[PDB]
Amino acid sequence: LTFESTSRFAEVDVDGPLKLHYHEAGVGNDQTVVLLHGGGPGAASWTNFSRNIAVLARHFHVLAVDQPGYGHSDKRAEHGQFNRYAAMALKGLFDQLGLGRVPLVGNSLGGGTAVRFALDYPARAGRLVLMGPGGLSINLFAPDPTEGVKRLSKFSVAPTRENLEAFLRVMVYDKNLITPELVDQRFALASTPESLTATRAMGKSFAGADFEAGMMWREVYRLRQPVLLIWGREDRVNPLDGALVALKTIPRAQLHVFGQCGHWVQVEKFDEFNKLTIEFLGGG
Amino acid sequence: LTFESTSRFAEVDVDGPLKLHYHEAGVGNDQTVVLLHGGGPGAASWTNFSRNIAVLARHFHVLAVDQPGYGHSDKRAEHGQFNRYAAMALKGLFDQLGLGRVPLVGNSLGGGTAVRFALDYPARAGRLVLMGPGGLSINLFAPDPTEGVKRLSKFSVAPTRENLEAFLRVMVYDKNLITPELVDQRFALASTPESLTATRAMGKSFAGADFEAGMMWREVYRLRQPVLLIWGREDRVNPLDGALVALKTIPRAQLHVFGQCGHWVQVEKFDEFNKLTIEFLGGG
Amino acid sequence: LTFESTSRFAEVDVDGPLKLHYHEAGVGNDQTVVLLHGGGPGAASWTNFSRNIAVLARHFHVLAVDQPGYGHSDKRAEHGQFNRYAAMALKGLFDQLGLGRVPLVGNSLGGGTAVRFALDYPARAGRLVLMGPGGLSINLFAPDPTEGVKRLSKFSVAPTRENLEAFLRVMVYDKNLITPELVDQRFALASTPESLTATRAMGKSFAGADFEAGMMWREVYRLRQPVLLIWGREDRVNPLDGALVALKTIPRAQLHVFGQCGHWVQVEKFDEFNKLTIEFLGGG
Amino acid sequence: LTFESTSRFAEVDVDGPLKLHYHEAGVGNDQTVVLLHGGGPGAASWTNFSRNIAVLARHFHVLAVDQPGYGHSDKRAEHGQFNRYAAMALKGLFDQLGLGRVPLVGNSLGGGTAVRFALDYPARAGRLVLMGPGGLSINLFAPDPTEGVKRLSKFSVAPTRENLEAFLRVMVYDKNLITPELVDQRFALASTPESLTATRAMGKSFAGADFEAGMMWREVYRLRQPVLLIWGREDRVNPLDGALVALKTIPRAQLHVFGQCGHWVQVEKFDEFNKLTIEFLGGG
Repeated sequence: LTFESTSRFAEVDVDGPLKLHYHEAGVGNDQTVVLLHGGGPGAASWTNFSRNIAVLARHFHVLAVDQPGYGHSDKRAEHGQFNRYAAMALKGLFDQLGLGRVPLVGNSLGGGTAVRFALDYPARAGRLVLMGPGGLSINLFAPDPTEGVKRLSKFSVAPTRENLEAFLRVMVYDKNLITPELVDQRFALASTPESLTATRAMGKSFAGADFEAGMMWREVYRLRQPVLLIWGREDRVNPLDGALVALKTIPRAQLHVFGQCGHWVQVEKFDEFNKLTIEFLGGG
Repeated sequence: LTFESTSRFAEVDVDGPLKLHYHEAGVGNDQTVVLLHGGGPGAASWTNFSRNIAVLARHFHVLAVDQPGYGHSDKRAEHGQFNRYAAMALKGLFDQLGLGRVPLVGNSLGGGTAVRFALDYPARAGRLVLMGPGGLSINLFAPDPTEGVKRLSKFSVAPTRENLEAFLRVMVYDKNLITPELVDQRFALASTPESLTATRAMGKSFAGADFEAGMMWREVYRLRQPVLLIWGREDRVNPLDGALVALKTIPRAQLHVFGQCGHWVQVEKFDEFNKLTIEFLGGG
Repeated sequence: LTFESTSRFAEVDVDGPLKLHYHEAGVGNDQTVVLLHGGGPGAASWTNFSRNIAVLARHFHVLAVDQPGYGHSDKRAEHGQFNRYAAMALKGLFDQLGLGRVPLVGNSLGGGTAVRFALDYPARAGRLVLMGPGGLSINLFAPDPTEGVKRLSKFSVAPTRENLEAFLRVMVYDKNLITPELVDQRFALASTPESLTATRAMGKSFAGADFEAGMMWREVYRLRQPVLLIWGREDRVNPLDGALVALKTIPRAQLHVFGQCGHWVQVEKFDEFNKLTIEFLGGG
Repeated sequence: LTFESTSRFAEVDVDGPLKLHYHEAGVGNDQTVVLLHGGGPGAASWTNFSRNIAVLARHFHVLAVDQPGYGHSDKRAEHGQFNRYAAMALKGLFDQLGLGRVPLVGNSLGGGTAVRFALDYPARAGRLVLMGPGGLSINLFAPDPTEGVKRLSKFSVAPTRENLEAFLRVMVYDKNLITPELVDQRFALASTPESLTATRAMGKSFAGADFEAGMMWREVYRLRQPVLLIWGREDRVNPLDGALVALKTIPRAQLHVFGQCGHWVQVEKFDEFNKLTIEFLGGG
C-alpha cells in the first residue's frame, strides 16, 4: 500500500464542481469505513492515518478522504460552516460510490465532519469513532480559546516554520514525535498560497451566521448509533472536559481515555487505537 | 471448568489463622492474574466472575479469591479497615503460592482491595484492571451516601429479600439481569448469621481509626504500573464522577466508560470487558 | 405580612381563561422582582418563600406567583411543555400588570420557567437568580432519573403520606427540617383531587413530544443578562454537576455553591440566600 | 492610606532571623484579618491588594504580609516547600504580634500558604477566603503545566520585559488591565538580582523531594472552619476544575465563580470580591 497506489479522485457538486482526493484500500473486504483526518495546517489523509490505514485495510474497505481545503482536494477561498461544507462533499461522494450506511472514523476537525454528517444524513452514518473531536466538544472547564487553538491562530496570522513547530508540539504528549522531517513536510504543504487561503477561509467559517451548526453538543442526543469517543488525557487543543456533554447525551456512547497521550491518539497510541477501532466496528 | 473442579483453600496468618477459598484455572498458562469480586451481600468469586473466568483462563493462570467475609473464606466478626485486612490476606496467599509481581482485576470492594494491595506491597502488584472501584473513587459531584450505598445500608439494618432485590436493581442498567433465581441464590448466602456478621463488621470497618486507609484517591499518584479504570456510565453505587482524581493522578492510567451499563461491568458488558482485560494484560 | 394580606388574583389568556394567584409585598419599592417556586407536590409561593418574602419586600416590590397547577392558580388536566405554558401565563400577568423588564428569582421548576420566559421574551426579563434550577440543568455525571426525581415519581403513582415524607427528606441536607407538621401540611395540599390532576398532567407533559423546549441547557448561551446560579452541594434532585453547561455558556453567569445544603437553598441557607439575592439584584 | 503610611517590619525566626514586611490598616477595628498575595514575579502585598486594603480597613484590622521571597520581606537563596516555609514565617509573626485565631484571605500562592497554616496551626486560623488558590487546587481536566504556569516558567529562564508581559496577559480576562505602566512597574521589581534569586529558589523548592506538603487537596478534609473558595471562570493559571476536590472535601466549604474574570479576582471583580469577603468574615 502506497500513497500513489491508493490515490483516487472524484468530482461532486457542492455549489458547483468540487474535486475530492481520497485513498482506497482493502477493496476485497465487505465492510466499508470512511476516515476523516484532523485539520492542522498541512494535514491530509495519508499522513494523519499513516500508522492506521494498512492495519484497518486488513479488515475493512478503507476510504480515507482529504477534506475540502486539505491534501489534493479543492481549496476554495469561500465556503459556509466548514463541517457542514465537508459533510455535503462526503454525502456527494457516498452517492457517487453507491454507499448506503457506513461507519465513520474522525479525529479533531474530521470528528466534527463525521458528527455533522451523522446529524444531517442520519441514515448514511453507522457506528462513529471520534478522536479528540471538534464540534460535539464543549470545554466546560477550559477557557476558550485553548492553548492549542491560540497556537493555530498565531500560525494563521504569521505562517512561519517556528509558529508551525509550536502548534505541532502542543498536539502530542511525546514532543519527540515532532521530528525536523515532520515539521519540514507539514510546513511545505501548509505555506502554499492555496493552503493558506483554505486555512483562513476555514477560520472565518466558524463565526457569524450558522455558528449553531458548529455547536453539535446541542444535537448529539439524537444520534442512535454506538459512538466510541477516544481522548488523550493531555489533549491541549480539545481538552478532556470537552468529552462530558457527548458522553452523557449520546445514548450508546463509550469513552476511552489514554494517559500520556495528547491530541493525535491515532499516532501516539496507534496500536491501542487500531485494536479499539477494529473491535468496535465488528472486527470485519 | 466448574465451581468444585476449580475450588481451593489455603490457610494464612492475619492476626491468627485465616482460611481463604479461591478458584484456580488455566494452570498451563505462564501469566498469573488475581480476580477480586465486588462486596454486595452474598457475593463470591465464582458468581461475580461467572461470565469472565472461562474466557480469561484460556489466556492466563486465574486465581479468583473469595475475600475475607465472603463465599467460603473465614467470616470473622472483628477486623480493621476492610481493604487493608483483605490486602494482608492476599499478601499471605502470594507468599504461600510463591508469587512475585502479578496483575490484579477487581470490581467495587475488590477494586479497593487491589489498590490497597498495590499501595502496601508495591513490588507485588503488576497492571491493575479496576471496575467501578471503591477506595480510589471520590464522588466529586454525587452527595454521599449514594442511592446505591443507602440501599446496601438498608439491607444491613433490615436483611429481607425485598431490601436485597432493591440493592441488586440499582447495581445494573438492565434490571432484567436481576432474575428471581439470582435474588434467591444471593439472599440464601447473604442471610446466614455468619454472612450478616461479616457484612456488618465490614460496615463498621470504614469509619473511625484508619479511615485514611480508605481514602486511596490521596495515594494513587504513587502507582507506577498501567491502570485500566472501567466504569458503567449509569453506576449508581460508585458513580462516574468518582473516576476523575484517579484518572488525573495515576501516571499510566486509562479509562473506559460504557454507556447503558451500571455497577456490574464484568456482567453487563462481559464480552467487551473480557476483550479489554485480555489486551491490557498482554494477551497472555 | 400574611398569606391573606398579600393574596392577589389575575385572569390571563393561555388557550382560554387562566386564573393566576400571586402574593404582593413591598408596594412602592422602586424595583419589582418576580419569585417562581419549585414543583414538589403541594408546593406554592407562600410556603416556598416564607423565609424570604418579608426580607426581600424591605428592598423590592415582590410578586410571588403560584405557577399553573400549583397553590390557588388553575389546575388544568392538560397543557404543553410545562415551562413554556408557565412562561406564557407569566407573560399574560406581566402585560396585565403593565410590567416592563423585571428580574426573576426561581427555584427548581420555577428556575426553568424563569429561563423559558427570559429566552422567549428577552426584553421582559432582567437579572436572573436560579436555585437548583430545572431545564437549564443537565446532570453530566448523575444517572437520570436522580434519587430525588425517582421519589417524586413514586409519590405520583402511590400518593401516600409515607411516599411524600420520603420525597421531602431528599430535598434537604438537615432532615430535621422535615417535621410531622410540614409533612401533614404538604400532604393535605398534594392529595386533593385537583392537585393530583395537575401532578398527573405534569408527568405526561415532561415525556410528551414537546420535550425539546425543556432542554434549555441547549439555549442559555443566548442569555445577555447577569445570571446568578445558586446550588446546594448536597442537592439530590438537581445535583451540582447540572450547573456546569449553564456556568460555561451564559456569558455573565456567576455560581454560588453552599456546602451542607440540599435542594431548598432558600430554606436551608435562607439568610445567605436573601443577602446574595439582595446584593445581586442591586440592593433595591 | 499609602504604601509608606502602612509599612511595618518584624523579625521572626525560621532557621535563623527572617525580616517580614507587612502593611497595617484599620487599627482598633475589633476583627483582625491577614491578607496573603499571589506569587507572580514582582508581586507584593500593596500592589496585589490596592483595590481591597482601603475598603477592608473600613471593617477590619488588616495585616497584608509580603511572603518570604517577595516585596520587602527577606529573599533567601534556599528554603523547603514554599507554603510550609511561608506558614512558619506567618506563625512567627502571629506569636510576635500576639494574634490568637485570625481569618486569612489568600490568592494563588498565598491561598496555599493560608491553607498550610490552617492545617499545621489549626487553633490560629479562622474563616478562610481563597481566590484561585494554589496547593489545595488539583486540575482534574487541565493538563499540567497550564498555559499560565508555562509562561511563568518561561519568564524564570528568560526574564525579559516581553516574557513578563506574556505571563501578565494570561492572569486577566480583560487584557487592557495589562498597561505599559503595570508591565514597567512589575518588570522593575521582578528583574532585581535579589528577586531573581527568590524566583530561582521557588523553582527548586516546588520540584524538590518536599513536594507532598504542596499537595494540600489530600488534606483539606481536616479543615473545620468555613472556607469561601472564589474563582474566575477564565482563570488560565489555576483553572476552575482545580476547585472540585476542595469543594467536595471541606465540610463547611462555599464556592463563588465569576464569569468574565481570570486569575486576579481581587482586581477584575474588586467590588464584588470586597463585598463577598466583608459578608463572609462577618461584616466586621
